[PDB]
Parts: sequence; structure tokens; C-alpha cells
Amino acid sequence: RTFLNLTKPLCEVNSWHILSKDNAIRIGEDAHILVTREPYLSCDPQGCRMFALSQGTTLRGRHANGTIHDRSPFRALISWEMGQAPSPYNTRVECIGWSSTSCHDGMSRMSICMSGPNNNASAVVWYGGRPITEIPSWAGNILRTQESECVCHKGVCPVVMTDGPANNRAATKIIYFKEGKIQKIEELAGNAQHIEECSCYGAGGVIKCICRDNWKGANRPVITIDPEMMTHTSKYLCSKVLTDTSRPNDPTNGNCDAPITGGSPDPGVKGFAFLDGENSWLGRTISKDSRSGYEMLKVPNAETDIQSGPISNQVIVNNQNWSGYSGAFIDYWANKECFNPCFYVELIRGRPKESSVLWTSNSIVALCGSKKRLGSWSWHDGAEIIYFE
Amino acid sequence: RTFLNLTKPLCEVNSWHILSKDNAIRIGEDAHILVTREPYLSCDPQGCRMFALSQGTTLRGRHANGTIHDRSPFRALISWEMGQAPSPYNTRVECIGWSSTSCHDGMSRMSICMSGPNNNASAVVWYGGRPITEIPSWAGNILRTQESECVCHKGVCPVVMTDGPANNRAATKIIYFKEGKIQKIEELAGNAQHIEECSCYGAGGVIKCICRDNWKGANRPVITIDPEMMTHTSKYLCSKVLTDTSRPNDPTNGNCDAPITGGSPDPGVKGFAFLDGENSWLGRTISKDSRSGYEMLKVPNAETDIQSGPISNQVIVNNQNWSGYSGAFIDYWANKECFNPCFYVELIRGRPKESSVLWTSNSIVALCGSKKRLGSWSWHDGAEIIYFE
Amino acid sequence: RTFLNLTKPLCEVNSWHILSKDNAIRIGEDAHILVTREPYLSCDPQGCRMFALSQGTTLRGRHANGTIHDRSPFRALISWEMGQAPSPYNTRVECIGWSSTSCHDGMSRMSICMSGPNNNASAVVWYGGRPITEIPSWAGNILRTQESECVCHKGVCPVVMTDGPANNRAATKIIYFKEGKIQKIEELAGNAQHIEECSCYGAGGVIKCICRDNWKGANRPVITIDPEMMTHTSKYLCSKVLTDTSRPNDPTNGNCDAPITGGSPDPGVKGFAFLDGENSWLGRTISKDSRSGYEMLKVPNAETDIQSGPISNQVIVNNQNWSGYSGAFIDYWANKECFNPCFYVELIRGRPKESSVLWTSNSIVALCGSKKRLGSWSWHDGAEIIYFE
Amino acid sequence: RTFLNLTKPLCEVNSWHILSKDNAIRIGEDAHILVTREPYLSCDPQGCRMFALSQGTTLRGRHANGTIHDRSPFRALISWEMGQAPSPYNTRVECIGWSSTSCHDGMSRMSICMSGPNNNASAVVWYGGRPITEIPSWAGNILRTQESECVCHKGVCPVVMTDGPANNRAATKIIYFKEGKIQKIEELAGNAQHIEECSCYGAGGVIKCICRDNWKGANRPVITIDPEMMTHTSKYLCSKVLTDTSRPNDPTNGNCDAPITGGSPDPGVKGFAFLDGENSWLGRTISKDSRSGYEMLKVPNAETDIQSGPISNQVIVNNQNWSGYSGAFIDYWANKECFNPCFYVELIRGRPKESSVLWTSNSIVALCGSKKRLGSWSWHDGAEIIYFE
Ligand SMILES: *[C@@H]1O[C@H](CO)[C@@H](O[C@@H]2O[C@H](CO)[C@@H](O[C@@H]3O[C@H](CO)[C@@H](O)[C@H](O)[C@@H]3O)[C@H](O)[C@H]2NC(C)=O)[C@H](O)[C@H]1NC(C)=O
Ligand SMILES: *[C@@H]1O[C@H](CO)[C@@H](O[C@@H]2O[C@H](CO)[C@@H](O)[C@H](O)[C@H]2NC(C)=O)[C@H](O)[C@H]1NC(C)=O
Ligand SMILES: CC(=O)N[C@H]1[C@H]([C@H](O)[C@H](O)CO)O[C@@](O)(C(=O)O)C[C@@H]1O
Ligand SMILES: CC(=O)N[C@H]1[C@H]([C@H](O)[C@H](O)CO)O[C@@](O)(C(=O)O)C[C@@H]1O
Ligand SMILES: CC(=O)N[C@H]1[C@H]([C@H](O)[C@H](O)CO)O[C@@](O)(C(=O)O)C[C@@H]1O
Ligand SMILES: CC(=O)N[C@H]1[C@H]([C@H](O)[C@H](O)CO)O[C@@](O)(C(=O)O)C[C@@H]1O
Ligand SMILES: CC(=O)N[C@H]1[C@H]([C@H](O)[C@H](O)CO)O[C@@](O)(C(=O)O)C[C@@H]1O
Ligand SMILES: CC(=O)N[C@H]1[C@H]([C@H](O)[C@H](O)CO)O[C@@](O)(C(=O)O)C[C@@H]1O
Ligand SMILES: CC(=O)N[C@H]1[C@H]([C@H](O)[C@H](O)CO)O[C@@](O)(C(=O)O)C[C@@H]1O
Ligand SMILES: CC(=O)N[C@H]1[C@H]([C@H](O)[C@H](O)CO)O[C@@](O)(C(=O)O)C[C@@H]1O
Ligand SMILES: *[C@@H]1O[C@H](CO)[C@@H](O)[C@H](O)[C@H]1NC(C)=O
Ligand SMILES: *[C@@H]1O[C@H](CO)[C@@H](O)[C@H](O)[C@H]1NC(C)=O
Ligand SMILES: *[C@@H]1O[C@H](CO)[C@@H](O)[C@H](O)[C@H]1NC(C)=O
Ligand SMILES: *[C@@H]1O[C@H](CO)[C@@H](O)[C@H](O)[C@H]1NC(C)=O
Ligand SMILES: [Ca+2]
Ligand SMILES: [Ca+2]
Ligand SMILES: [Ca+2]
Ligand SMILES: [Ca+2]
Repeated sequence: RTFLNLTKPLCEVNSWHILSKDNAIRIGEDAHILVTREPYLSCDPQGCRMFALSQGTTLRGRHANGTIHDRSPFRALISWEMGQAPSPYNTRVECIGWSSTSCHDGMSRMSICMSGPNNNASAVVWYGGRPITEIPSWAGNILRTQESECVCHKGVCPVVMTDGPANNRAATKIIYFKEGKIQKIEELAGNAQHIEECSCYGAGGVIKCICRDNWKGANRPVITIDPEMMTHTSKYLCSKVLTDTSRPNDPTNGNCDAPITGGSPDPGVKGFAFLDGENSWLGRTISKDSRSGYEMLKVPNAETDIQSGPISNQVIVNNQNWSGYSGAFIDYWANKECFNPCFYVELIRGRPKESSVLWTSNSIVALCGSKKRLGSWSWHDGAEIIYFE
Repeated sequence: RTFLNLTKPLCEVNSWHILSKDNAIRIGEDAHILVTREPYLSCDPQGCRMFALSQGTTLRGRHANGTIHDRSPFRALISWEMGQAPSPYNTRVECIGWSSTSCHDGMSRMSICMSGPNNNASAVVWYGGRPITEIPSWAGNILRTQESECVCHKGVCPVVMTDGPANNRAATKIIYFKEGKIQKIEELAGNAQHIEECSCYGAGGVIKCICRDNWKGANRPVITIDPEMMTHTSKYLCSKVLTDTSRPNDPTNGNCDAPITGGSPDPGVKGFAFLDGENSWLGRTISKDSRSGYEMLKVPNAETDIQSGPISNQVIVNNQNWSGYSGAFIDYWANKECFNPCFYVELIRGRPKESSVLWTSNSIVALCGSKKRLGSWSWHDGAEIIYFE
Repeated sequence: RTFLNLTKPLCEVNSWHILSKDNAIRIGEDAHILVTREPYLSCDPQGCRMFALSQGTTLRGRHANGTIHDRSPFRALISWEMGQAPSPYNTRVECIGWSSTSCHDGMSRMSICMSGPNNNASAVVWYGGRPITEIPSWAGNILRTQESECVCHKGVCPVVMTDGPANNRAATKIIYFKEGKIQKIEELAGNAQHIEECSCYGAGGVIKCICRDNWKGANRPVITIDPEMMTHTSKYLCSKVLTDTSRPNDPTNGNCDAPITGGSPDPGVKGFAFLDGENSWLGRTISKDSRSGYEMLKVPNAETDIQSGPISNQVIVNNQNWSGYSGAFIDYWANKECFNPCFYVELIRGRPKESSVLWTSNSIVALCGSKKRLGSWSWHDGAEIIYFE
Repeated sequence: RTFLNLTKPLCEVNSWHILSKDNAIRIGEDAHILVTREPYLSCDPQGCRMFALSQGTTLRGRHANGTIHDRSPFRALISWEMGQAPSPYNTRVECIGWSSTSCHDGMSRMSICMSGPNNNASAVVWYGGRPITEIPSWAGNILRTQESECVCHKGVCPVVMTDGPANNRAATKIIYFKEGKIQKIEELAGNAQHIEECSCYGAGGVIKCICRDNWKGANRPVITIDPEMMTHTSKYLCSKVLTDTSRPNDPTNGNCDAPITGGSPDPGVKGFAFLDGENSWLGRTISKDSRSGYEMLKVPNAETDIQSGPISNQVIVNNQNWSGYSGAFIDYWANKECFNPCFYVELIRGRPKESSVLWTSNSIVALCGSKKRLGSWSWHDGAEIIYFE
């Protein structure tokens, strides 16, 4: 019917309610479920779908062996009806490659996938299921993007992409698309020193992207995008509550304008946050060292006050269970007068933390905000690894 | 499309014709069929569909082991095309949780699931495939609901929920919904002493819910709802013909206002009845001790006459086979001048009655009223347990 | 969309071309294929589907064992997109039971199934996917029907049914439906002495049904129905070319008005022919004793001349391979000025002919006429029974 | 919705971007994937689909054994959503047989399959999912066609067919269709000496077909068709860059009007090229002897200059991996002012090159033109033959 406008404010959030869970690993023990990683969700005027990067093999298949590997010619972005597990019989192939993003502009879905060798990858940008535009690498070092949904306003959909070293300064750009065609390209500007795997959402005409600094900061960079002017600024989350993985203990003060460093042994993980003054929530793994457990912390003024701490918390996945990437999404077409925050968490099973199996895959759980105070429990993966031995 | 208005009477019923049967256990022995329980059926303007709570594993998979357990973070309400068996490939996830209800108001389907730990469950109410409202536990003891369809009139859909002990006085409420939003909440009133798992149907502007008293009565409670004023009354089925399971022999007289006690060893099962004067039918298991066999009895005036007995009978499942839950639905959108009574019977296989397997699951059979005098036979499950050993 | 009128003549047929083949057994050896029997095809404004009675188990499943049995509470009529093999994932349940018919009247599809014990069966008649009418057994002996498509004219669809012994005089009726409601019922009239499994088609306002006399005749009965007046007559195929299975050698003369006896060891099989003066074709098995091979014979005047012999032939399945039931259907909605005859052949595999396995099932092949002189080859099933040992 | 016409010019092409890949052998090691060969892709106003000839058994099934054999009554043309692997659950049967072509005219799709014994084969021509025409073998020796998409202009769709010897002079015709009806038949004319398996595309009101001369030449025949006059001419690709398989080294000059002999040990393979002045590209396998590797060569004026050589190259499948047939297609309904070239490569696994398994099958990769300078990597099949032993 119409191009989506981001005019609505964000809903008040006081707790999180379950939206969907696919139990993909429990089911994939017997049924023919695709191996995946890097999942997310995205909505359109008719409902929500799950997305992820297949590895082009089933979980029980002998080719599941060696699926710790991030990049091959056999991966592809695939989408399916929210709640089902991803099989070869229920999935649509959005595009071919090993890094992706996707979003619907109110009229049609744009989907983007990078593929190719490390020194020569390229993106193919699709719209309405047809390929529209190709983008070659500009720094010859693994051209990559969000791994969760992008956001559109009046037909303009910004996408953050990076090309360059994972462990040093790199070349990030924001590309503004309309119907899959490049409208403008900007070089990253501001105080964020390294940008990866941006988790983005919109409200009141503004798009905010909470990302992964894989170089220095255990605090997460924040890009603020104006989709009408097609301009942006960048900096860090102000809060002393650090939310990247492999982080040190939370300091006495955060820093709005420079990375807070430290932690061991990993340099980062995709994550997210909703930032709306008092109404601010940050997610993070529970363990400061590894991708284990997951908590949501309500931290008033996190985007602007270096002394902000948590006033409430919700365990999403207990610390005895494995988590992974986490990213934001919103059902912008809800029949509501405010945009209601949602998020998912990738439940990674297999290697390298579970090395008694030869594969690496995941399942999905997703939740959405509530104004009420709802009880909670842990929504871990649920599969028994001994069954796959 | 318009709102369903309950303007028509019940059709006359003199026997029952076969509507559907999914043979899920038979087919699940090889093809990839999800483990379920608490199934049911519900219709809309286009047709009827089957529903149940998945356990988030297939029947031959290793995770089927332990599915006797009722509540987990891996259960969800799923629905599918009537007659098909539920596989991971042909089921839509309606909501996540371990107790549910659903119904179509003539415009869209409302679905409701409860999830969470015992002392802190919440319901999420969906409308048109999107989440609308959340309701937290009010008594801190397994908030739960019907396990069969709800019924709407002019957009108003009442739901019965209980929170509190299973073996003592609890806190039942009736919640009136419209487009997923709460219109009114009433506390349970009248002579019913305990309320669970109501099976409801509509005719002539009036909604009747036949329930499970898990505390005292082997006679079933009956709530009568007026969807327009949003008020109700409650009492017991008067008839001496007892229909709950683990019940004593039928006494000389029933009791309209108080429970008839006795029976061993189990406190109750979900069941149903159609109450319409002379045109009244009661379902029950054939065995008075176990969930085995299933019979329909025409007992005129069962609703109001403590002396009422059966005038005809129809065996639905012979007493050499396992039954389970049973509930009501109607195709309110049929091209008829009256509303024709339908019902389903859950056919439970595995534990605890068949402990040579490690799982528990169910198939479905469903039948509807006929004014003719149709022959009958047993519609048992039909799987051979030894093939699963 | 309007009601189909049989306003057109039969196309001239000089040859038969391949329309569809599902190869269900070859595929069912590994993938999850439902056991069936008694298949057929039926078309509507949009296309053609295949139909069959499922046994409620896959072919490699342990419940395939014992599927020689014709009647059980686990059978159902299922329909699927023409060409595919029937799996639990791509099949629609039309109705429940162990004998059926189905046809489209231009607006919606009517499907009918009979179920129940031998001395008490009943038919349920469906229209647009809803139950409309119920019909109790009238002779207390396996109420049963065509096992191929019925035909409609101005919204009236006649159906031929039989109740009574298989080896003696039985009671056959013609029931005329309109949107699944009974318009009129007639007892069988004329000189056919027993009727079973009618294969019917329409042309120039007249319905012809070629049937199976299971009692005495190796020649097949023919019923001619006028769908506007709702009347019929009956007799036998006049040709000396006998086409039932288990027949004696063709005699010097046929018999229009009485059965011709003889044949070992089978009392009959479902069959068909198209009867149109010089343009007339008779199907039959190649073997006179058994369900083996299949051939099409152009026998001018077979309907009126006891001396009529073949002038052209086409082998459809060679005599080293198993056949089964056969029946007529036509795509009444084709973009052609005449109605072109089509037919299928059921290819039975397993018991009793192939007793090294425990099951009985089938695949399908279908063909339609051509005015050209096309070459041909055998379309046998194609599976290797050793693979299932 | 209208008849497509071919007035637009070909897009400029400087490199090739990934369009789709199905990973069928990888996924079919465990999931239930049909065995195929002779694939291609074809598009319509809604998108693009993959096509291939099934062998009517899955890859892991016992009936896979023996699938090197080309012709059987079990083969059929199947199509499915682009990117998925072909299983029994998501594939549409287009027509029955062992050699095919198909294409959409902007209103509906035409599909053609040949079937039958070597000496008496026949083609059935389908339009909009309905059979329209049959055509008998004229030379009595494996009537056969393109094995990739045909092309349409203003309702007229030409198709190239051959009947006659594989290793000598044969009888090739062009038949012109409109809604499945024959508008004209022509004998092959011009200097091409033998024609098989033409790969065709349209531009500037003209259709060019790049074929396989199986008789003498390692250079490829080129048939130029005018779909308005319904007439054609023929000769050979002029370039010294030879593109058929089993070919000698490239000579110093090609030959426009006669075959260039040599190569061992195979007489040819299906291949393609796009011919547009300086904007011309030729595909071929990397190995001169065998179906291994695959490369794209930009060769300015290949269609007219015998001295023309490559100015740029892109490896599509490396020379350590198996390839196979290759063909052209275009998405004629893209939103662009030019027709952008696309192509596929068939990735043959199993026999005869990999004789440790009993089967032959394939997977698919397809790419399209880019005006940009995109990097590349190999798109080989991906499966480990040792997992099938
Ligand atoms: C039922 O579930 C609800 C929702 O999870 C629980 O409410 C949570 O309760 C904990 C502990 O009472 C609260 O932690 C308070 O947290 C702040 C910030 O972390 C901390 O500074 C305080 O010392 C205190 O621990 C948490 O805020 C609250 N989360 C909510 C309401 O979202 C409730 O406890 C559960 N009820 C039962 C009976 O288990
Ligand atoms: C055929 O089925 C019908 C329907 O169930 C049977 O009719 C019932 O008859 C029994 C025995 O007289 C009564 O107790 C029931 O009240 C009747 N029930 C209904 C629903 O009508 C009939 O008995 C069966 N006939 C045979 C020969 O078995
Ligand atoms: C294209 C690509 O390789 N993406 C990968 C990125 C980057 O490798 C790192 O963020 C370092 O840049 O993150 C992962 O490796 C990771 O941390 O689990 C997974 C993901 O597949
Ligand atoms: C899922 C899991 O077991 N997490 C455990 C982790 C991991 O074992 C290590 O991080 C792996 O190196 O160790 C902890 O000390 C932690 O980090 O909180 C306890 C936690 O329960
Ligand atoms: C929410 C929940 O656990 N519901 C369960 C109820 C309750 O146990 C009783 O109604 C007592 O409240 O009945 C069952 O357990 C049962 O008897 O088979 C099944 C069902 O899953
Ligand atoms: C399915 C089945 O076998 N049911 C039988 C049951 C069960 O064996 C017990 O309930 C097990 O506890 O026992 C009966 O006496 C009964 O309950 O009526 C007879 C009935 O045939
Ligand atoms: C309802 C029913 O059982 N129909 C069956 C009929 C009857 O046996 C005969 O027509 C005698 O009435 O034919 C079969 O048995 C047969 O010959 O293979 C198959 C079919 O299932
Ligand atoms: C499929 C097959 O082998 N059919 C053969 C049959 C069967 O073997 C017998 O009917 C077994 O009862 O026997 C024939 O004489 C016949 O009936 O025509 C020859 C035919 O080739
Ligand atoms: C109908 C048919 O058999 N087509 C086959 C053709 C012809 O055999 C040859 O082109 C010689 O005519 O090509 C193949 O054999 C081949 O070379 O791989 C495969 C294909 O199945
Ligand atoms: C996939 C593969 O292994 N290809 C190899 C082939 C084949 O082994 C032979 O053609 C088998 O006949 O041999 C080569 O010399 C060639 O043809 O270029 C090297 C190439 O790497
Ligand atoms: C797994 O892959 C490794 C390396 O590719 C190989 O050595 C090993 O044999 C494979 N293991 C299995 C169980 O397939
Ligand atoms: C079944 O589950 C129990 C408890 O988790 C476990 O001890 C046992 O090993 C499992 N048995 C099988 C056969 O998987
Ligand atoms: C070709 O199609 C275009 C677009 O619909 C149309 O404008 C044009 O008239 C057509 N050309 C011819 C020659 O039919
Ligand atoms: C494969 O087919 C051949 C020839 O039909 C046969 O000899 C052999 O037994 C079959 N092999 C297998 C493993 O089935
Ligand atoms: Ca970091
Ligand atoms: Ca009770
Ligand atoms: Ca007979
Ligand atoms: Ca050649």
C-alpha cells in the first residue's frame, strides 16, 4: 500500500514477553533442519519472518562437519515463517553469501548479501526478489554488513557496511538505498573508532545503530542516522555498564567519546540496545568472558550519562546455557500508536564450546517489550548434546 | 467479513458423523511428526483447522524422551490444515507456551498462550497474528486456560482462566476480549467450587462452558455467559450421569448446586457437553477409572434434571483403546440455518499407560451432529506400540 | 466462475499421449510416501489433481504391514497436485473413509466418502470443503461408490452407489446432488444385473458410466444418465471384446442385455471406456486372468454392435508388469471446442502378486487422447521389489 | 499483463555476479533430494524458477543406482522456487519425459517434453499448465530439444528440435509456437552441419541460439531466428577461441562457415555464448578434454572475426572441480532499459567421472551480468563423495 514513515515514538517498556522460539536444534536432531548462524527477524505489513545464513547442509548431514567456518561458497541468506525451524522445504533463498542484512520499506523487501574471496568480496542488493545493484569491495578485506534488519523511512533504507581489518582501523560506509538503488554514500564520521554488525531501529524520524567495536571498546558504538537528510554522527554508549563480550568489570564511569578497553579472550560479539531517555534498555551476555547467558538491563539515560547503572533486570537465558549474537527489530506495522522494541538472541550450539560434535549451528528465541511487570524464565536452546554423540 | 453474531439455535442431533482423523502416531512412526498433547479444533470463515501444544521435538527423535512432562520453554501452540498430521513443515506457530485457547471473531483469530515458571506465568494474547496484550499471574500458581476454542459474539470473546491450586480452592476469572484488548474482568461467581479447562460453545445469544472440577466433583461445572452484558452464573451439570474421570458409579440423583464426590485414582480430565433441553448430549470416557474408551450419551434435560438418564448411546472409541481430553467446537460459518455441534477426542499414546516407550503424544479424531441415525465404529488411534520398542 | 454445462462433443481420438506419472513407489522407497490404493484424477477450472485412499501410514513405515486390507478407520480420501507423489506434507484430506468419489461443478468441489463397519457404513457428502449431507447404509452390506470422478451438468452431479452383496443381487441407487444436497434418488433400472465402481464422463448433455459387474458378467454394464431430467437406463456393452478382468476369450458375439460368464480367478476389476460411435475406445488388462498389462482398443460401435472388433490398438503397460483399476476423467475446462477423453491406470505393487513384502500400494499413470498417430512405450511402475526386501 | 517482446538491447557486461546456487548434492546427502540432470533456469513477470529432468527417485534412495542412463519412463521435467534444492515436496511437474524446454510469453508458460522409445518418441506441448499439441518423431531416432529455456516475442516462441543420429547428419527443425499451437515448421537451413541442445536468448527483435555440433566441430553452431517473419539462418561462431568440449588447442584462426575437427575423447557438451559486437562473452569448460572447470571469456567480435581473442576472463568453477552443461537465460521482465545476460552451469556429481558411487546427479549455480568490476571465486558443487561411500 504505502512507504513506511518512522513518525511514531517508542513504547514504554517495563519487562519482556515471549514472541517466538523455534527449537531448531531439538527438532533438527531427527527432522531435516538446515545448519545456520547469524540469525535475526524482520517484519512487513503482513507479519514477521526469521532470517539466517544457512551453511547449505542439514544438521544431521555428514556435511555439517566443519561448519564452524564462517565463509564458504555454500552459505546463503534464507527466510522462513516466524516460529518454524529452518528446513530445505520451508525456506526462501533471499540471496547468496556469508554476510547479510534485510528490510521492508512498506512496499517491498530489500535484501543484501556479500560473497566472494577475502580480498575481493562483493555485495548484491535485491529488491522485490530481483537483483538491482552490485557493490565491489573498497578495501580488499572481507566487505561485510549488519547481520540483522535495516530500517527505512519514506523509501530510504540506510545500511552500514565495513571493509578492512577486524583488529585494526577499517573503512566503514553508510549506504542509503531506495528500491535497491544507491541514493548516497557516506564515509563513517565521529568518535566511534571501529564498526561492525550494527543492530538498528527507528523512532520519531531518527534511526539509531548500536554496533560492535571489535578493535578496542567493550562499550558499544552508537551511530545516529537522519534518513531524510541522509547524514549521521557517531560516538559510544555513555554508560559504565559495558555490554560487549569479552569485557572487563564495569568501571566507575563510562565514556561517551572513546572506547573503554580490556577483557579476555574475545574482541567482540553482535549486540543491541534501545535508547530513549528514562525508557532505556541494554542487553548483554551474563558472563563477561564468553557467549554464555543473556540479561536485559534497564539503564536510564544510558546514551548520555556516564554514571548510569541498572534499576531493573530480566534474565533471558540462564548462565548455565550458551547464547551468541543479539539484534534489534520492530514490527513497524502493528496497530499501535507507538513502535514496540523487540529483540532476538542466537542460541549457538556446537563448536567451539561444545567440541564433542563436529558442527556449529544455532536456534532462535525472540521477545518484545511490555508495559506490565511480567514474570520470566530462561529460554535456552533445550537440546541434549549427548544425543548427537 | 463481519463479526460473528450467535443468532442461530443448535441443530437437532440424533447421531454423530466422522469429520476428521489425522492418524498422527501411525504416520509419526516414520515421517517426521511433532510430539503434541492438549489438541483441539477451531473454525473461521474459510474452513476448520487442527490445533495442539507441540513439545518441540518429533515423535521418533531422541528428545521425545521425557515428554510426559507438561510444562517447558519448548512448547508452543501450533495449528495446521484439518486432517493432516502436524510435522515441522506444515504447522503455523500461534504463540509460545504450555496452556492455550483460540477463536475467530469473524474478522481475525485471537490466540492466547501461557508460559513461565509455576510461580510467575504470564499469558500473551494475539490478534490477527500479532501480540496485543499481556496478563501476569494473579495467584502465583500456574496461570492456565481452556485447552479448546473460545467463542465470540459481536466482537466480544470471553475466556475462562484459572490461577491457584489444582487440588484446592483457586482463583478463576472470566476475561472479555475484543480485538485482543481487555473489555472487562469478572471474578468467578455462583456454585461451581473449582474450574479448569472449559469447553465452550454458543447458540441463541448465550455461551455455555462445560468444565473440569479437579478438586471435588465428578459431575462437571457449567458456566453460563451472556456476551452482551458481560456477566455469568455457574453451577453443576444436574444429571446423575457423571462425566468426569475417576468418578464413582452414577448415583440415583445428581446435584445441580454442589459436587458429587468419589472415584479413584485421578482427580479429573477435560471434557464437554451440548446442553439444549431434549437435544442434550454428554461425552465421557467409557472407563470410570481411566482415560480409556469414549462414548456419547443422549440424556435429555441433563442440564436441569437431577433424574435424567441416557436414551441412546454411540461408542466413539472402544474401551480396549486409549482416549484422553475431549472438547467442543462449531463451524459457526457453515451454510446452515442452525449451529451444528462438533467435538474432538484426544487419543493419548505412550506414558504413563504404555511405559514400554519413553514418550507421550496423541493423535486426533473429530465428529459432528447428524439428524439421521448413522451406524458407528471405533475411531481409535491405531498405532502398534511394539513397532516403537 | 459458473456451473459447468456438458454442451460439447468428445474429441476424435486416434492415439494416446502421456499426461502424468507420479512414480510414487520408486520415490516412496526412501522419501515419506503415503501408502494408497483406488486412485484417480479430477480437474477443475484451475487444473487437475490426483486422488486416492490413503491407508494412514507411509510405505517404509512399520504400519505398511497389513495394507492388503481394504477397509479400516485409518483410511481417508486425499488429493494432491498432479504429478507429485503423495506425502504427509503435500496432500489435502477430502473426507474420511474407505470408498469415494469427487467432482467439480464449475463453482466448488463435492467429495463423498463412506466409512463404518460392514453392516453399518454411512456416507458423508462434502461441498466447498464443508460437510453438507449424511447417508446411512440401506442394505447393511458395505455401502460403497465409484472410486473415480463423478460429473456435473448445470450444477447437478449424479453419483452411482451400491449396498448389498458382492456375489449376488445388490441394491444400487443413483443420487443426484446439487451443492451437496440430495435432489432426487432413483433405484437402478434396466438390464444391468450388478453394479460396482462406475467410471463416468460427460458429452453433448449425456453422462455415461462404465462399470463392474462383480457377480456374473465379464462384459461391462453401461448406465446412461440424463442429468436435466434426472433419469437413466442401463444395459451391457454390446461388443464381443470383453473388458472386465478374469474373463474368458472373446466370443464370436457379445451381448447387449445379459452378462457373459466365465474367467479365473477374479470376479472383477474397475474399468472404463469412451463410447462415441466410430470414435469409441475400450480399456482392459492385457492378461485375461490377472491385473497385468494394460491396452487401449479402438472398437467402432462397441456400444451397439455385438460383432464390433478392434481396428487399432495401443499398449499402455506391457504384460510383464502389474496394472490395477482404471477410470475416466476429462479436463472439462480446457480451452478446446470438444471434450478430450483422459484415463489413468493404477499400478499395484506388493501383495498379493508380490508377497516378498508385507504391504500393498500403488503409483499412477494417466494419458489423454490425440488426433495424431503417436508412438508408445510401456509406462510400468518402475520400482525394484528387491530394494524393499 | 501482455505478450513480451524483445525490442530492448543487451546490457553492457564487464563481470559476472552470483544469482543463485542450490547446493543440492550437499543437502541431498541427508534430506530427500530428487536425482536430476540437464537443469536450467527460466523467468516470468513474477521472478525466476529452476528446472531439470528428474529421474524419479531421491539421491540417497536405492533407485539412484543406475541413474547415468539418460532415457526412461521415470523421468520428468520439474520446476521449483529459485535457490531451493529439488525435493518431492516443493517441485512442480511441468510435463513427462526425458528431453525438454520451456519459456513464458508474458501471459502464460509453455513447456515441452519428449518421451517414448528411441524409434518412436513424441513431444507434448503444454501451455498454462494444460496439454495443447503433440508431435511425432519424423526421423525415428530420439526426437529431442534444447535442455534450456526457449524465447518468445509477441506471442511467438521458436523452438529448435532434432531427430536423427548423434554422430552424423540428422534432421533438425524449427517450430514456431503461439499459445502452444504450431504456427509454422521449417527445416534447418544454412552452414551449420549438425545441431543439438541450443542455448537461446533475445535482443533487438532477434533470437540467437548457440548450439552443440555433436558430429564434427569443436567450434559451436549459431542459429539466428527472426520471430516475426518466422525464418532463420545458420553458421558457426567465427572466433579461434573454441568452446565445445573435447576440443583441440585453439588454432590461429577460427572458421565461420564450417566445423573445426579434433579433440578427444568426447563429441560435445551443451554450452552458450552472448554475441553483441565488442560486448560479446563465451563460456566453456576449462579442461579441453573433460567436463571440468568453467570459465567466462570476453571476446570482442567472436561472431564475425576469425582472429578474435579474449580481453578478460572470469573463473566460475575451478579446474579441480566437475562441471557439465551450460545454458543461457534472461529475466526479460526486469525493471531496466536493457536485457541483462544470465547463465547457469550444471555441476555433475557421480558417474562416470566419480565411479565410487552407483549414481549420477547434479547441483546448480547461476550468475548474471554486471557493468561493475566484481571479484570472484569458484562456485563448485561442494559435496564430499567419500560421504556417499
Ligand atoms: C517474577 O518475574 C519478575 C520479572 O522478572 C521478577 O521481577 C525482578 O525481580 C528482581 C529481584 O527481585 C529485580 O532485581 C532488583 O533489581 C535491581 C537492578 O538489577 C537491583 O538493584 C535490586 O537489588 C533488585 O535485585 C528485578 O528488577 C525485577 N525485574 C523486573 C521486575 O523486570 C520477580 O522477582 C519474579 N517473581 C518471583 C516471585 O520470582
Ligand atoms: C448400527 O449403528 C447404529 C448407530 O450407533 C446403532 O444404533 C444404536 O442402537 C443401540 C442398540 O439398539 C442403542 O443402544 C443406541 O441407543 C442406538 N444409538 C444410536 C446413536 O442410534 C445400531 O445398533 C447398529 N446396528 C447394528 C446392526 O449393529
Ligand atoms: C563475514 C564474517 O566472517 N563474519 C563473522 C564476524 C567477523 O568474522 C568478526 O566479527 C570479526 O570481524 O563475526 C564472527 O566471526 C564472530 O565473531 O562469530 C561471525 C561472523 O560470521
Ligand atoms: C554456558 C556456561 O557453561 N557458562 C559458564 C562459563 C563458561 O563455561 C566459560 O565462559 C567458557 O570458557 O563459565 C562461567 O564461569 C562464566 O563465564 O560465567 C560460568 C558459566 O556458567
Ligand atoms: C497447565 C497444565 O499443566 N495443565 C495440565 C492439566 C493440569 O495438570 C490439571 O488441570 C490440574 O491443574 O492437566 C494435565 O496435567 C493432565 O491431567 O493431563 C494436562 C495439562 O497439561
Ligand atoms: C485401554 C485399556 O486396556 N483399558 C482397560 C482398562 C485399563 O487397562 C486400566 O485403566 C489400566 O489402569 O481397564 C479396564 O478395566 C477399564 O479401565 O475399564 C478395562 C479396559 O479395557
Ligand atoms: C469398499 C471396498 O472394499 N471396495 C473394494 C472392492 C470390493 O472388494 C469389490 O468391488 C466387491 O464389492 O474391490 C476391491 O476389494 C478389489 O477388488 O481390489 C478394492 C476395493 O477397496
Ligand atoms: C506381471 C506379470 O508377470 N504378469 C504375468 C501374469 C502373472 O504372472 C499371473 O497372473 C500371476 O498370477 O501371467 C500371465 O500369464 C498373464 O496373466 O497374462 C502373463 C503375464 O506376463
Ligand atoms: C535425449 C538424450 O539422451 N539427451 C542426451 C544428449 C545426447 O545423448 C547427446 O547430446 C548426443 O545426441 O546429451 C547427453 O547424452 C550428454 O552428452 O550428456 C545427455 C542427454 O541426456
Ligand atoms: C575435476 C578434475 O579433476 N579435473 C582434472 C582433469 C580430470 O581429472 C580428467 O579430465 C579426467 O578424465 O584432468 C586434467 O588434466 C584436466 O582435464 O584439465 C586436470 C584437471 O584438474
Ligand atoms: C571431518 O572433516 C575432517 C577434515 O575435513 C576430516 O579429516 C574428517 O575425516 C571428517 N570427519 C568425519 C567424521 O567426517
Ligand atoms: C532418557 O532420559 C533420562 C533422563 O534424562 C536419561 O537418564 C536417559 O539416558 C535417557 N534415555 C535415553 C534412551 O535416551
Ligand atoms: C513492446 O513492449 C513495450 C512495453 O510494453 C511497448 O511499449 C511496445 O509498444 C511493444 N513494442 C512492440 C513492437 O510491440
Ligand atoms: C545396482 O544395479 C545393478 C544392475 O541392475 C545390480 O546388479 C546391483 O545389485 C545393484 N546394486 C545395488 C547396490 O543395489
Ligand atoms: Ca569490543
Ligand atoms: Ca473431578
Ligand atoms: Ca465380472
Ligand atoms: Ca562438438
